[PDB]
Amino acid sequence: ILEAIRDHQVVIVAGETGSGKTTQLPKICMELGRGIKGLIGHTQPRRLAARTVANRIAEELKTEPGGCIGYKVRFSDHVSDNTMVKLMTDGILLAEIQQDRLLMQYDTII
RNA sequence: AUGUACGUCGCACUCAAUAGUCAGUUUUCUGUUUUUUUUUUUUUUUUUUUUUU
Repeated sequence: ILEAIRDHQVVIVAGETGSGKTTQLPKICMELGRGIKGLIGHTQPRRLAARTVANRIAEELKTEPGGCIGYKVRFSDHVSDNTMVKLMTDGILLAEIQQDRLLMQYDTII
């Protein structure tokens, strides 16, 4: 899956219940070279689905939430300037449509 | 002046009684009194689900 993103502009990964693609796909992005020039967006259907996995990537990468791996849901802007991973639900990115139409804030959206 | 005239009669009530004509299969329901009032205005009733500068 690390090889598919460098060769294709849209990659689709289908996972099962115990797959873990929710927890390792942002880790693939920073390995490829993303995260620096733009933020790594990860769209989730629920905030508690988005919040729980946002603390998970920080704990797996031995950092704290709100720093490099931060989550932005309704007014819970735990985002610093040193961030690369930006967890957010489908409504948050839809709320950022009017602010940024071209989505110049990111480089990889999940 | 003289002489001159008299006798019998009838009526009523009535009036009865008569020609011929034989027969009609068996069985059945229908039937009685009594408490009487016929009618009493009604109520609020349940839940997949999930995301937004």
